[PDB]
Amino acid sequence: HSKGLQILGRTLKASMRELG
Repeated sequence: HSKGLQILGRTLKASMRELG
């Protein structure tokens, strides 16, 4: 079910593309 990674591997990906 998406409700893990749509909260993790989405947010965490945006974070991994926002962080510096």
